[PDB]
Amino acid sequence: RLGSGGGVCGSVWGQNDIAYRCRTCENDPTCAICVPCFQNGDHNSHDYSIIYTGGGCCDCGDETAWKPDGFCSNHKG
Amino acid sequence: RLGSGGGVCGSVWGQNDIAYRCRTCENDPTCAICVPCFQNGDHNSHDYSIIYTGGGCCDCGDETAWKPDGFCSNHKG
Ligand SMILES: [Zn+2]
Ligand SMILES: [Zn+2]
Ligand SMILES: [Zn+2]
Ligand SMILES: [Zn+2]
Ligand SMILES: [Zn+2]
Ligand SMILES: [Zn+2]
Repeated sequence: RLGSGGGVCGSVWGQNDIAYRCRTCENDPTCAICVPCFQNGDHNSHDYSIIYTGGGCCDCGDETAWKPDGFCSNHKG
Repeated sequence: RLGSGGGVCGSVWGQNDIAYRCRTCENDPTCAICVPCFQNGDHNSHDYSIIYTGGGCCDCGDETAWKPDGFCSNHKG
C-alpha cells in the first residue's frame, strides 16, 4: 500500500515470523509492528497482542499506518 | 501491514516514484501497484489513475490488498 516513506522500518515477515498488533496505536485492524520495534517502544497499557504472521511488513515509523506516539526509539518520523 | 506472503511483488517506492491506483481492483483507497505490474495486467476498463508516490510498496499478488483478477502475469497468488 501507499505509505509515508523515510524513517520507516523496512522489516518484512516470512512464513513463520512474529509480530505485534496494538489496537491503541493502529490506524486499522491489519497494521502491525515487528518484535524489535514493539519492544523499543512503550505499549505498556495498550491493547496489544502477539501475531504469528505469514507475511507483511512492519508499520513502525509510518504515520499513515501507526500513531507516532507508538513509534519505537529508532524510527522517529 | 499484515499481508499474504509468497508470490507478491516486493517493489518499494522512493521520494519521486510512480504507481497506479485502481479503484476496480483495490480493496481500499490506499492500495497501489507498481508500473510493471500495472502494465503486465489488464486494467483497460478500470477506474485507474497515476500516482506520483513518496513511499509504500506494491500490492500486486497480495489478495488481502488487491483482487486476484487484477494481478499481473508474474504474480499469480
Ligand atoms: Zn519494525
Ligand atoms: Zn521502529
Ligand atoms: Zn501501542
Ligand atoms: Zn509490483
Ligand atoms: Zn505483479
Ligand atoms: Zn484494475
